[PDB]
Amino acid sequence: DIKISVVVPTYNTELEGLKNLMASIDKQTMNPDEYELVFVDDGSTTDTYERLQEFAETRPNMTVKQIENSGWGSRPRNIATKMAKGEYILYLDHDDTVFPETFERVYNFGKENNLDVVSGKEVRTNGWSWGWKQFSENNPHAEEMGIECLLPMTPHKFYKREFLLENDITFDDGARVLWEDVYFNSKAFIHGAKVGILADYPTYYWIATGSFGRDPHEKWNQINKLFNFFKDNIKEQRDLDFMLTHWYRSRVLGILGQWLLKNNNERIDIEFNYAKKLAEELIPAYISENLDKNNQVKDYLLRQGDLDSLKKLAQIDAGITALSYVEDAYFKEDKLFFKTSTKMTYEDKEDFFIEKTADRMERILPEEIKSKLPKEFFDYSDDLAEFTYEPSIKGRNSRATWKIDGSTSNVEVVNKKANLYKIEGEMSFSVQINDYILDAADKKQPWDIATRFTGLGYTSHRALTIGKILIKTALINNKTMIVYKNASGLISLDVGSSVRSIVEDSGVKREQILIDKTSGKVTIPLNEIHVFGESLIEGNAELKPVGISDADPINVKAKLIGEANKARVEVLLGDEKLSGEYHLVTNIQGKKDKQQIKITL
Amino acid sequence: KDIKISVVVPTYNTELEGLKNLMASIDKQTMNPDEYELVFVDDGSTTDTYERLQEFAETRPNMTVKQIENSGWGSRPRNIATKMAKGEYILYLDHDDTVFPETFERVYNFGKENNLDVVSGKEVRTNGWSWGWKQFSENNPHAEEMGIECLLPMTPHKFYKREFLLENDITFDDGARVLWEDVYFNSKAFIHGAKVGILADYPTYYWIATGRDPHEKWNQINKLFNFFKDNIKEQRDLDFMLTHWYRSRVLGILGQWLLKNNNERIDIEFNYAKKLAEELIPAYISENLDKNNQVKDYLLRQGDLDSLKKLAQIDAGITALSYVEDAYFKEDKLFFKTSTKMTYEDKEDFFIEKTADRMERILPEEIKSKLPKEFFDYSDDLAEFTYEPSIKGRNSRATWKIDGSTSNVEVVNKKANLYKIEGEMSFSVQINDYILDAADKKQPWDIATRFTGLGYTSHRALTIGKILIKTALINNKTMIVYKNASGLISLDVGSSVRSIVEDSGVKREQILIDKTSGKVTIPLNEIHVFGESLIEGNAELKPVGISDADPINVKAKLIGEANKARVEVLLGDEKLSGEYHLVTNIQGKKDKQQIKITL
Ligand SMILES: Cc1cn([C@H]2C[C@H](O)[C@@H](COP(=O)(O)OP(=O)(O)O[C@H]3O[C@@H](C)[C@H](O)[C@@H](O)[C@H]3O)O2)c(=O)[nH]c1=O
Ligand SMILES: Cc1cn([C@H]2C[C@H](O)[C@@H](COP(=O)(O)OP(=O)(O)O[C@H]3O[C@@H](C)[C@H](O)[C@@H](O)[C@H]3O)O2)c(=O)[nH]c1=O
Ligand SMILES: [Cl-]
Ligand SMILES: [Mg+2]
Ligand SMILES: [Mg+2]
Ligand SMILES: [Mg+2]
Repeated sequence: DIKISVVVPTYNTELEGLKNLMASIDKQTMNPDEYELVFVDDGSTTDTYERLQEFAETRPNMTVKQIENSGWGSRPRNIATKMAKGEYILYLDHDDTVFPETFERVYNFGKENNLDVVSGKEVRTNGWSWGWKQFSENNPHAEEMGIECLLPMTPHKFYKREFLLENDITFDDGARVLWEDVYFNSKAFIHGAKVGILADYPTYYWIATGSFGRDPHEKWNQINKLFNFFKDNIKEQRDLDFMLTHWYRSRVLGILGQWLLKNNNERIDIEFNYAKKLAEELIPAYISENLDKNNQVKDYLLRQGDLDSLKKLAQIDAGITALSYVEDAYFKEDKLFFKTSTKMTYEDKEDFFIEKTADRMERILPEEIKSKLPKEFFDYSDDLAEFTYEPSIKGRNSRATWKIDGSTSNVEVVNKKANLYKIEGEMSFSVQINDYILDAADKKQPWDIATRFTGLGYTSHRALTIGKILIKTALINNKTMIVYKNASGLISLDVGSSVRSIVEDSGVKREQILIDKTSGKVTIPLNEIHVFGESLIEGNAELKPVGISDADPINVKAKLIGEANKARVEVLLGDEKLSGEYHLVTNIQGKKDKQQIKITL
Repeated sequence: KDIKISVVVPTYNTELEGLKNLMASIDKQTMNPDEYELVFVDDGSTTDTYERLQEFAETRPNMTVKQIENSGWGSRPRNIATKMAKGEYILYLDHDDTVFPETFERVYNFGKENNLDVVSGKEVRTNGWSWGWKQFSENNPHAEEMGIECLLPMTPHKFYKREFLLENDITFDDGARVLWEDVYFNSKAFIHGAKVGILADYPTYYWIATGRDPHEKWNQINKLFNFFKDNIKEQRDLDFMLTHWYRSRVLGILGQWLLKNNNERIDIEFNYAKKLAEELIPAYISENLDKNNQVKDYLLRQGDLDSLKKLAQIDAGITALSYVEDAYFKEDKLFFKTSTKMTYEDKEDFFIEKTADRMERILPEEIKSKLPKEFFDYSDDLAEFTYEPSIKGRNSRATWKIDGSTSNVEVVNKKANLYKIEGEMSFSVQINDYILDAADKKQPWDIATRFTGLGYTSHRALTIGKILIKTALINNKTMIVYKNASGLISLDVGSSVRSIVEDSGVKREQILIDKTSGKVTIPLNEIHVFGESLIEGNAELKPVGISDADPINVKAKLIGEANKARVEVLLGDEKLSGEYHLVTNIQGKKDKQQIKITL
């Protein structure tokens, strides 16, 4: 009885990525006799198929099959699905990895709620978020929210196999199309799939590694295809209007902003006319009535054919952002506290302004463009209460991103001079690092802090920064922690000495080093460090006689102790016979200090 | 004819291309060549520098070339060239520098009219936003009345009355370990009563930037301070040199220098600095200093290196970057409104803190208790802020203060008892103020701002975040203020970088083609037109459709009148029919408007 079948379409697969894929399957906590691997090679011209069979030699649950080159992964995915026999199917691409507890957590969640689709938290290499809104909390009855529950609509979810077969849900083979996973997930929801969102554990790592669509005529052929599919197949009004709104905003209106400043005039004219024709033919007017002000402006000028005004608006909007600065950062008890501030600016320089005229707060525009727009489309008066300001964290090893919960933030619209108003935010939050340590590997990792600011239609998710020097250490319940300004001026948090030495960053009270030569113990107290709870981290140290340049290191035991709000390194000389002056270098958790410690024995 | 100027150049393995540029800068001098002489002394070059100098000497009757045995530096060849010179004034020109075209005439006339022993002419350096910001601000033919400060910066690149140097036996030190020999040279000129003039309105000398032992360094520093104390007689002059050099070279290692050096060199130089302060620097000197330097003086004498290192980490990154709040052309000038604020690395605000009626430097308690209360109390310094604009010619490297600005600096309660420092400024650029040589008419100009307060000095390029491109045609000057690729404010005049047609845009539907005269008129879209302007150019035509177009060059013309600008293109002997590509080329800059016209 197989719980999970992993479908992997391969073609000229990079072997190192394939090794990492197979490794992440083997590390699954689930019993290997409870899942199967179904590999279908899509006519790889390299030696991937022979390597795939080689992997299957020592794995009885792995099936490999060769097919004539299909061109994409839709054909091999369908073939593997028909020959799969597991209760749930994960479509895993040949260059991605799975987290070690995914199979168990996803299946238990799925079986307990009789789900047809488990949308588990997906992780990407780049960016400060992925599925920020959808992966916010676990939802076993996610389909009640509508078709939005399946976003982001990647195929890297777990689908009940019997549900796919029963409604004949397959990938578009013999049809090269764009966003085939949008089609796939839409058909699943159209057929009434019971959807569950598993948000408290990263399940899939979609890795960035580095042709179809590039061409503007092919791209807008696929876009007309996607929108017609929405209009022809989605029968729920709420679901149809969400998909129309979401894809009109992101892919159609999405070229009428900064995209205009990064393309040549030939491509702009070609894609602008496609967008105007698609808006008129497929997008009802009520769709834009529920868009933000700046998108309503873009939709109005698009349907007027006013590309020149859109190009001008893009120059005006170029650079609007919200960067956060650290106002204060310190450890308290078992947590790290932050106070941050931000304000809307151009490129983190001069303030971004809105302007008050009579009883309206208006976007600042030249008179030439305001006279072409409906009065309400540049009146922000009703949107001044919709700002959000939140902190987030990202593990530099795992690439997993999380919102930091419990934050307190406020955003004010402030009159700076005359009738000009700026937008200022202040926030305070704390990090409890255990909230984000889910696999053992997470305990030794650098973490990078960011902030997410939204308002007036703009989204700015950027790394937290600070100007002044910042290095602060903590020893909290056996966790070495170092918050610091990194080389890019951004805020990082080393936990477990993955990048920095806590002894080096804390300093040493060299005049307070104690040598008990009868007990053979050298006590090295740490200078500046926040100590909470009891800690004992075992490590080692190295002694070298001063002067003897090429002397062998004398390896000895050492342990970083946190006790009664103070920290120290105890070095144990053991059975070594020592006389004279020695260089002492501590090695806690793989990081050596640079404190130039010398002791006389 | 009397020799007005002797140019003293000590050469040693001179870089050939710079030697050519040096020769050219002297040949281009507006002074008649029979009124100056070139006195070159080669310090035993291992390259063929002496051979090249003689190839110059063949075609130059006023050029003297001599080779001595290597002395290790330019001091001895300078002194030898000085005692064999015949001119009234001597300039010490290094073998890798150049002189501006009108320097000899302006300097000599200024020195001869005012009977000056030393003419300190405005010097220009490759890097930085100022040089001699204070001293080179105004012309002063009686500058020695202000004291020995009138000769700062004390480079040797001034003009000295030859007989004055010879009468007082003023020479450069040529010893085994020579450092700051120009400081001694200039100081000696002042001690012997030199009449000094500052020529500030014309760049005279380009000091070009081209491609360590702590024990020796502090030996030289002790030598320099002892020279000050033993030879300077006027107390005002002695106090100035002691203050200036104590601040810059002794206390000057007690800030950010501590973060750029290893602990061994720090301990050597700190102990040297502490001995020098104790032995040579009287206590009243530091009473003349700003609060932060009084902290440094106090902790130095206390031997408290650890507090100084911690203060350096607290101070690191303090700056004041200016943002453009408004920029526009009005009449014949370009106007700016800017804002600034003291920050750490243009991020979070720099703060001071109010306790009782004191405005205190924010410091850890451990340091505050080790310091006299007055030294971290900014209360009496909160109106000592300066905030002014400057400009730099990117080709000449010359920097100037922009005059006429209005500014205001405020100490603002941000929250609680924390106060930030905010400035605002209005100024305008009259580009005529800075065009002195013909080359200056076609040049990119870079704008900067100078902020000082609480001990800090921040002179940084003006910046803007939003896209800024504005063009103007003002009395035959094409002017484009723009956010350059580094995000800083630049002013291109004469089309040295950008095309004013491309940045102004063209009203494609107002193009007027006239077959009778063959005059294609292309009006410009957005541009500030003031006065009348007429600039010659040319255009290129290509049949739209033909692969290798084999272009047709025709004469074009950019014109401005009645607050309007247009480009008139003349095809003359026309041989054209159908759609034809047209791109203009004004002042070597061609637009990218993709103009198509069908004739
Ligand atoms: C080119 C090609 C790929 N494939 C397989 C390899 C992978 O497992 C899978 C996807 O290719 P990758 O390089 O991993 O893609 P990718 O890393 O860019 O990932 C994404 O690409 C988007 C375009 C898809 O819509 C998404 O579903 C997702 O797969 O297709 C074949 O089977 N045959 C082929 O001929
Ligand atoms: C090395 C050497 C140089 N010289 C000459 C070459 C130059 O004309 C002159 C100055 O050297 P430059 O390479 O131009 O250095 P430089 O470009 O660093 O110039 C400066 O150097 C500082 C140390 C001085 O204090 C300054 O007054 C200034 O001269 O010395 C000799 O005559 N003999 C030598 O052995
Ligand atoms: Cl530039
Ligand atoms: Mg992939
Ligand atoms: Mg030089
Ligand atoms: Mg800033």
